[PDB]
Amino acid sequence: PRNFTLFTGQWADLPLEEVCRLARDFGYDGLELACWGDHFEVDKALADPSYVDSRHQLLDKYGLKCWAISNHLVGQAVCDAIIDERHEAILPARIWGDGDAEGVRQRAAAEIKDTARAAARLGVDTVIGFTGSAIWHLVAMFPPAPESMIERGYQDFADRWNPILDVFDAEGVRFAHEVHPSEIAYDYWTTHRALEAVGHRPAFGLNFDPSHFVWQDLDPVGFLWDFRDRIYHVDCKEARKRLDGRNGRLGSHLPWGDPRRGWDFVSAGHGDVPWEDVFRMLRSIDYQGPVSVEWEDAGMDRLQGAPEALTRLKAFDFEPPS
Amino acid sequence: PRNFTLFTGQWADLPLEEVCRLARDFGYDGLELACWGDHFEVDKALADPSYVDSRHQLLDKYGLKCWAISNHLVGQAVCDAIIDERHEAILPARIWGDGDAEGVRQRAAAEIKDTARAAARLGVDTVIGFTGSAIWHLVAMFPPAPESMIERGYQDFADRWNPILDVFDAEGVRFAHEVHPSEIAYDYWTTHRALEAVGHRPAFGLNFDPSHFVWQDLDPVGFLWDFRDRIYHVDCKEARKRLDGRNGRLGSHLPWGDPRRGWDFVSAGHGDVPWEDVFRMLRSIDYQGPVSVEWEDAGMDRLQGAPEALTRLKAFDFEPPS
Amino acid sequence: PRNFTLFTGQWADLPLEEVCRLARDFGYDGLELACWGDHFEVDKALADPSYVDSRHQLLDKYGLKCWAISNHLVGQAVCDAIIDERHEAILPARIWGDGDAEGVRQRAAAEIKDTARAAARLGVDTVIGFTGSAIWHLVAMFPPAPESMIERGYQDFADRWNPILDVFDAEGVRFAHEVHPSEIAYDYWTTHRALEAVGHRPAFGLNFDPSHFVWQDLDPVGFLWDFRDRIYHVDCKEARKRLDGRNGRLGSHLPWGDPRRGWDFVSAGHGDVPWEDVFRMLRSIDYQGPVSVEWEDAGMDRLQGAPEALTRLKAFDFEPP
Amino acid sequence: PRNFTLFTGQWADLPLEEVCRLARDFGYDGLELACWGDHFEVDKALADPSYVDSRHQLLDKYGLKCWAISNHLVGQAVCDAIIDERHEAILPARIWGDGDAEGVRQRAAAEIKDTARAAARLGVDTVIGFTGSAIWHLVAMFPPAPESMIERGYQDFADRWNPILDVFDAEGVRFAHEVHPSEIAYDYWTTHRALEAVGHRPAFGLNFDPSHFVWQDLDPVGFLWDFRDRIYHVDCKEARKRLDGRNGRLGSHLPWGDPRRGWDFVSAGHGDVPWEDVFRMLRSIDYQGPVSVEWEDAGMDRLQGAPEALTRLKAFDFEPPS
Amino acid sequence: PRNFTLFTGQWADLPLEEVCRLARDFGYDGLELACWGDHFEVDKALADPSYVDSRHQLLDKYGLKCWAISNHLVGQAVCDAIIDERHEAILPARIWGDGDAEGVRQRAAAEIKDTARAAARLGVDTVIGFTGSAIWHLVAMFPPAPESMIERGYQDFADRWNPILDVFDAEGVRFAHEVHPSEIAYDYWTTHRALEAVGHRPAFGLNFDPSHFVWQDLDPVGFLWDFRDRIYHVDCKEARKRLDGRNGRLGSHLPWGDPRRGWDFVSAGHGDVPWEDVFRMLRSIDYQGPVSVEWEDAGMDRLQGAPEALTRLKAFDFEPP
Amino acid sequence: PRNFTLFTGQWADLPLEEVCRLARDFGYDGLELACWGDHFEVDKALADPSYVDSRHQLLDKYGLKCWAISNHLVGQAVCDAIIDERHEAILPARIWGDGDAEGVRQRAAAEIKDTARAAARLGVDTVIGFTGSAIWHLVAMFPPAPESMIERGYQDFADRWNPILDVFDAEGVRFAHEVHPSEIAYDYWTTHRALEAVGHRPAFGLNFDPSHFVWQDLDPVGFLWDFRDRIYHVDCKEARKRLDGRNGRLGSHLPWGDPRRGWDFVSAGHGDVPWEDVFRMLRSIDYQGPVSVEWEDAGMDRLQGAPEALTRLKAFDFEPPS
Repeated sequence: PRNFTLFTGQWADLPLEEVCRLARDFGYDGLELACWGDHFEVDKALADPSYVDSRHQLLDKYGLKCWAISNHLVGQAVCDAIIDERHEAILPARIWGDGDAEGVRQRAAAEIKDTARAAARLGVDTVIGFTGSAIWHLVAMFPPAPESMIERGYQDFADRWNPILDVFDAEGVRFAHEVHPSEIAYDYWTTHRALEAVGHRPAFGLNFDPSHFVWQDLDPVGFLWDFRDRIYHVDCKEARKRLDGRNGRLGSHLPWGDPRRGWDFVSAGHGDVPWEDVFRMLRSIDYQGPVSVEWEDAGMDRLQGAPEALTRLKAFDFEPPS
Repeated sequence: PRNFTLFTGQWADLPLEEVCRLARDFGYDGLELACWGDHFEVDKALADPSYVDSRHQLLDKYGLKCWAISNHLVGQAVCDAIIDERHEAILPARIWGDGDAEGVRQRAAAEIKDTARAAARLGVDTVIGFTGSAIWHLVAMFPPAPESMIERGYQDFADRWNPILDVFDAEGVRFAHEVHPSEIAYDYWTTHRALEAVGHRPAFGLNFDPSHFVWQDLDPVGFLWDFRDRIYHVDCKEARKRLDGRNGRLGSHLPWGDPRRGWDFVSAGHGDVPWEDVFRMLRSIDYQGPVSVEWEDAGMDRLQGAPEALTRLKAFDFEPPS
Repeated sequence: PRNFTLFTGQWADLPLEEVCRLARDFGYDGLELACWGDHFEVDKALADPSYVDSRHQLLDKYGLKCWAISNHLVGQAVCDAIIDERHEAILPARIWGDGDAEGVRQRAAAEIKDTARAAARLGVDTVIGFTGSAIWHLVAMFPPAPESMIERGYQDFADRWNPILDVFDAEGVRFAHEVHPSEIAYDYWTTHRALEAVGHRPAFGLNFDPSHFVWQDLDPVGFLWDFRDRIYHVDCKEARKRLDGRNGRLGSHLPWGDPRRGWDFVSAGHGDVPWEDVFRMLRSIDYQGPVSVEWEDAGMDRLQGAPEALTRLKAFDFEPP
Repeated sequence: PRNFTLFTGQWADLPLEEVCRLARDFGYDGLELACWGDHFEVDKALADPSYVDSRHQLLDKYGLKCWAISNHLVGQAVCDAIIDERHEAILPARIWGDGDAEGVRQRAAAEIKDTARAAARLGVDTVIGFTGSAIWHLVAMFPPAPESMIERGYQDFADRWNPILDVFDAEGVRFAHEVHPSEIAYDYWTTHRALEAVGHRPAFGLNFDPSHFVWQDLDPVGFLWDFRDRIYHVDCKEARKRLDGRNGRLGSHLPWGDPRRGWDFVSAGHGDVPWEDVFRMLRSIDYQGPVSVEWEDAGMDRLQGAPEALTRLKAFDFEPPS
Repeated sequence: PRNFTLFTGQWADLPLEEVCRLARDFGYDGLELACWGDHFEVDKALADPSYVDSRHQLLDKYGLKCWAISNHLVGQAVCDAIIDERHEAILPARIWGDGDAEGVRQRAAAEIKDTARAAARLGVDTVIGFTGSAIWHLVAMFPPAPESMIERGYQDFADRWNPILDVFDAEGVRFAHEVHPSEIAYDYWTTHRALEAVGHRPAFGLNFDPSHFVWQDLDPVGFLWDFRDRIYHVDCKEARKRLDGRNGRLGSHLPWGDPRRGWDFVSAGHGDVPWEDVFRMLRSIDYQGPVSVEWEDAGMDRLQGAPEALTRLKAFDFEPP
Repeated sequence: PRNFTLFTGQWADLPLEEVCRLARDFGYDGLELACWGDHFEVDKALADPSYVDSRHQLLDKYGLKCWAISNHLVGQAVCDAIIDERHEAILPARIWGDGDAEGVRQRAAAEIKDTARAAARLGVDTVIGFTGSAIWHLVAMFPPAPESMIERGYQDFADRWNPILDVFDAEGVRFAHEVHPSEIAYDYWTTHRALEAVGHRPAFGLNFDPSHFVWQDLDPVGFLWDFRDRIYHVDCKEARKRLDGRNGRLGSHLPWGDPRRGWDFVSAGHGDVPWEDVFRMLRSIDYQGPVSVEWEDAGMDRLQGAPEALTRLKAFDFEPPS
């Protein structure tokens, strides 16, 4: 009886129609559409008056709903200080353009304004994404950066995103920033500071994803409570620690699935997230949106895990007392 | 009856002579000389054939020995991919030069070479320092970097450091890299990979500092065991966690002393480092160098903390059995 | 398998026939009959010669048995020092009477005596209940109470219960006291002390419910072992802690289901009770009674939770070798 | 260093002068005066114009200061719903009167107003105390009380204490409620609710005593941060858990020092209170008052424990830095 | 999926045909055959040229395969310093003989050489077993044993086993020693020392059973990584601690199922083995053998537990990406 | 609880007089005399009527007392089923005889009887010892041993020790069996069972030593409580765990001091024994005997560790309340 959604980003190698068939076979109520692959093309949603109708027709055909779209990939390029080949690999060529860092940040900003406009054409009220950060690479604090440098990072985020959020407001759409490493908000305390930076304006809320709370030792339940009025979307993504004295909290620059990582992504129920408290708290905060599933586990096949993760997560979804 | 030594880096605002006076009053047996302030000037050591004697005479005046010198500040600039104002603030103007990233890296490598030469002049066999890292900023792994980018980070370390280490070998001096965040080896597993990158050559060993093993959940005692042949120096630096669910393992880009940080440096005995096991393991490993103390605690005055830390650490220094 | 029963107290808003019908559909083998609502009326059981048979006939129609009845509500008012509107709300008007504290305590005692009589008529050998406590409200120990005041509390328990227990003995019925906050025995050590107050007499045994062991940090398995000869009934009631630094062990006088509580009642399998060890220990102590379920979870619907709790609990119920 | 005072409550069997001799011997800087024994007699303070200077003269003689007086015993009787022999034993006979509950509560309120007036005469700006509670005995919630009964106990607190606190305001004194079992505020959440019942008026603040935080599992550091603006006084009282599966968190109505209790009061440093974190946070919040020591340990002699407790507590009292 | 196998040892009171029927009903893919009961008789396998084919026919009849046989009972007698009625109870009379310690030890060695030969005839590449130990009884270290006495025990292992393992090499069969108490290798460190004793020769590998890693506080996952090139077989046996301050890690010489043991054997999923990490690690080390189940739980019936244990374990068996 | 003694067993390489001088310089009040070395010779104490006065004179000379003598080495050979080179190393040649197992057991019994007689001559009322065990070697339970074999081991203990204990009773002396691996009572539950075996007769009590409780995860405090009527003596010996996933609870047959052991003996205050609770409980159960120190730490020199261990342990010795 909550609505459950599959995040489409891990499936962007597949045509949308195949993802629709799969998600239906898996039992999902809907899709959280990634703004990449052929899933939701923001440029086409704006150029072609038919395009948004093709999206509904396709989803409707499989009995699927959509309450949100996601543009992590472009949002990352808005504030990142170091714009390089990793960005080139995740951006459309039209956003990359000549590869000039400031050029890319401006083009990414323009594209996020277009994402809100496309969301509203689609008729959804929430865009999930990332912001990037001018300051993330300073996280270790050696060599020391002055406080004015850290503050300028938050001011930079405000200066680039305030104009983006103006368009969000004009379109009647919300941004759900996913608190996550690499971002201006990645912590409980950085989320405070990032919210302060944009005057707590209602356009800028949060995509809650509990996975990165695990290795940082953040209480996801207390985060849900303290930021209750800014919980705009939920993605269930599971993480498992294996800290044996050798493996470390940072993962050692090692690929997903390498067992020498102190932590890794695993299918729901196979990890450490306290789903019991998380679900009870979404009710306590009267979170009314979809519950999305971002499926990732390097030791599993997605065809087996994605439906199993839905089953495991639903054991925590209860009818309220009547 | 192990020799205890005070690391001079947190004291570089002071003339060496004043540091010698305090270290003597505090009970230390010697100084670990920072290659900054007026403590150990690597250029003067090489240009002025009288300079090395001035160091011995000053040290001897206060009953102090020296078995090691340290150049974390220049070492950092050898491999760092992002060279900026933070490096400008820690470098002599003659190393910074024009500020060009690669130029600074080249001048920094040259200076570390001169550091080995200066060490040989002083008669000490170990240089403590940092390496920097071309890939540290990629730690979070979003946006993704291909495995090849990571591999080139370790190869970059090898290509910059092999020639510096060749000079160490020629001078009869060892490098003690301090495993620490923002370095090519910051971890148990990245230590293994960095040693491999230089073929386990004996010139490249390790400065053991347990402070950053705390937030990363690394066992300092197993590290000591597995890398026992490359433990070239020891710096006792203490760290305390305070992980209440809001504070996080990353520290939130928050200044030392801020109580919202998930962990902080504190004076020895006031944190979480397992000194009992560490000291027992140094004996098991037959570590026969000095035990140095790097004093740091933003909640305390150094003039009170430095002598107390020495007393707290000596409670773990026991006579071996006959 | 073991026989599993549903406690009827949380369903006293419903006519017994609807509870029978639900318990059958949920897969329960029987009912633990609350002595309130229309479930089990002690006075009718003794006055109307046909009443007990009406209970049998209803339960039998639904494929259900009964091994135990419960009178927590009346038992509470036997020893409580502070008799007030809370007791009024849980008592029938005949027991409340004029509302005079001593008179209530005495009428409540008479009614527990009658509960044992009613149980014997029904053919069950256990009555679950509460005792109340003259000293519960002294639990915090500021302002200090002298030790003589504490001792008088246990002696008050013995003085009021010994005559009730004489009647249980006459009727050949056991009393299964629910070790629970607000009772003379709420703890491992207060259980020892209460048992001694009554000379370890076999009439006064224990209803084991692990839920309140959770927040008090009591080992339910050791309690099972050390009190093995006096474990007379079991109610599986689950509780979950959420102790985040702000939420506290006492629950801050907050209603059930408030997330600011340090612990709360949740449905079986969703909390902290060590069911694996509890169930293995029930076999080791040769507990041969029913396994009852008292269903509570302010975050859930009883229609969904009651049958799920049954299923979750049956995963810990093993065939003997 | 900070100033440390001895709380006089556990010494009220002794004449004040004797306590001054002992506190001076133990190394304390001052006394938190209990409003009982012959330590601080509130009625004499107001009746006898020379009484208050007799207090200063006596304290001055021993080089002791006073920053606070304490009336736990009387304050308890203001809101308590059950008034009985426990109150008779802690109250002056002039307040107990005939022992009729409402008369006791009325008399106790009038005496707490007098305590504020006597504070102002003595020249101290803080009174520590208790409030008692109309609803504490409801803590277990069987047999159930309606939610309106709970709300009424908080309103009873406000109605009885608002007129007391008006006198505090008029006299220029503040009240430091000790969060503690048996009081309207005994928990983190009940403190919030109690502060809100009196509209967060600055007359009503808090005496911080970490000992009852231990068995309740309350984070005392987070408490200090969240109520930083209402920490009016600090009392260090230590507590040790021994929760072996048999002993329980409630203490089983067992006397202090009985080993079957799940927790007990012990001398500072023999228990579980995180003093390292507590003292650091006191600086972080800029608590500038005295650090008082309430000495209690049924397994020890006070003559030994009191000076030792001071010594262990001073180990956490750091000079700044400068 | 992986192939799952039932170890036949706890089932040796039953004829092999009954065991096959049950394992098929339970859902197993195969049998790990115990070299006792009528399950796999090494002497008959060798003397009777058609015995092996009766093993195959019987297994094929129930759709079962066999990748491994086990001879823990005879293996134990090879190195054991104290040979007594515990050994007489687990040996064929022909191996026990006169009961002279050295006599049994030599006869046991000869019989393990024959087990390797019987395995080769059957067509399996792995024998699971035990070694015994000349120094096990010295584990507590009071009264003190000289370090030379301890080296001698490992040398005794190498001297008795090297010749056995030459037969394994001749026959194209591996020995999977089960790291387990009372064995020369029972720990992480003792395994290192025993592999060194035989110069890490590839004939001597390991049977991985995580059960005894639990009470000894050994990381089964790190053991798998560090000994990855020598994990020759896997037996899923589950273990549960209950260390309440009275119960101790040694089990107090108390029988299986006694609630006063610090740890006990329990059915898969009921105890403490980190199956999630174990299974992921089996894939990371490219373990390609069967996953066997040794079923043991004194609190439970095997007819209920063996199929359930299979179901619980398979929830950790996931397809590769 | 406050006379402290030094156990002399680890000092038996030295003349008694030299142990006395050291124990006195260390600050010990007395000695727990081992029945080996030249410290206390059981046969001479019975044969020579001046021998016992020589002991008193030597201890008086150094201001030392004695309340107890120990014969671990001989006691272990009464019940041990496997009598070999290990017993030969710890036994006097007159007890070892020809080494035939049953004769050794029989002679060790006769010698323990004489140890009671000699305790009485010295004027002490307690002998500390071991019993050995016919069943210790069966602890791992593979190959299986029938339950009747286990029962026989406890009957064997009763059969051999009952007659020993009758001699203790005749002399007015008690036996304090040290619960310890390799004994018939090594556990909480095997202690119950051994006590039952001898009908809870008062001659057979217990020497409490917490060190072996650590690795077995036994609560030393609950033990003291449940066996309170049989705590005849206390030896404070400390132990420390290091269980990193590779080291095991059993210690891998590795010598003391090897870092690959899962636990080891360390000097008091350097391990895991809960001294705070241990000392409080000795006082709760009214233990009035001495507190002996058995000093052992392969990582330390006994000349520094023995006085230090006493200083640490004394920090838990509190004056009772007045």
